[PDB]
Amino acid sequence: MDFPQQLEACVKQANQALSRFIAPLPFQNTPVVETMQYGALLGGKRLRPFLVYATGHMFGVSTNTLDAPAAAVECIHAYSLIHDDLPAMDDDDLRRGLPTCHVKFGEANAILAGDALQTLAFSILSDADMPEVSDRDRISMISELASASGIAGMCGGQALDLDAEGKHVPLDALERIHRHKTGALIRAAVRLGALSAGDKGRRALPVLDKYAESIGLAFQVQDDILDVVGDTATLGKRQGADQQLGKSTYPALLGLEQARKKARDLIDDARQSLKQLAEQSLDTSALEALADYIIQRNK
Ligand SMILES: O=P(O)(O)C(O)(Cc1cccnc1)P(=O)(O)O
Ligand SMILES: C=C(C)CCOP(=O)(O)OP(=O)(O)O
Ligand SMILES: [Mg+2]
Ligand SMILES: [Mg+2]
Ligand SMILES: [Mg+2]
Repeated sequence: MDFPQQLEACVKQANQALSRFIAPLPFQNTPVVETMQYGALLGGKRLRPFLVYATGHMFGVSTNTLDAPAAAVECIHAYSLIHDDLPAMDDDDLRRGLPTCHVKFGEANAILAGDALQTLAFSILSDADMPEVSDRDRISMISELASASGIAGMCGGQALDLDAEGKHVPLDALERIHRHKTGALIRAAVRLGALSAGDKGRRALPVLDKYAESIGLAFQVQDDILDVVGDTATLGKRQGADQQLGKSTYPALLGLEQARKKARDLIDDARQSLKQLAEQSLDTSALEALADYIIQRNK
């Protein structure tokens, strides 16, 4: 019922999960591991873990087993931001209210920490305790995180994003960028939550996919909107960063009003998909509240 309290509960759960998977690693208290801990744990809304937990919870899977996919997806997410902020990429000096990884620890440490966080995601999925999760479903989790994170998803989208700098690409190309760079990982969170539930989760996938696809695109449209109108102290990252690099964005192409409308229509579409699940007596309340927050949030 109370969404801010659920978000904070999720932040604590996910941070604990991440910390536990990071703690047995060697080279604690050296720069690369400290970079990983800074970039993964210090700040962030943990909405992808939120998606993993909320989805798995719908099928009655234990929060403790969901710690694994929640932490894995957040490792990929964390890695993606570390590399995204690099000078050769978006060259941003602030994130989550603090110096970016490459500023505080140097570029080499940032590259390697992001590299290692990606690897850790796959160590988590292959090694972590998930008692109710069949090997078949664990393999599917790994396969999904891989396809969603790599050239067919997030990385591919990062390449499209970089290519579209200064090119003011049309809506169809814009959507392709956003769905890959941001949509794909968000859909992986939902899929990993569902796969944790086995066959019952798999049966929901056609519908959860449509939900995930809509909130995932909406997530990036809101990110672009926030880049224009948000305050740096609230965002935790610099307002007007996109405009400075000439990024193809929703607000740059369509203006702020039409971008907002696109985000709102995507969320209404996400809500519609969830109605199909609520019909089968699955509790969609956390997923609908998350869907609304994705476009109501100011950070
Ligand atoms: O947090 P950022 O840098 O505004 C962003 O959302 C970061 C990001 C990195 C990787 C994939 N998706 C988004 P971006 O696309 O560079 O606008
Ligand atoms: C994929 C995108 C839009 C990058 C930022 O995601 P978030 O806005 O979830 O960033 P944090 O909460 O993790 O800082
Ligand atoms: Mg970027
Ligand atoms: Mg960026
Ligand atoms: Mg952005």
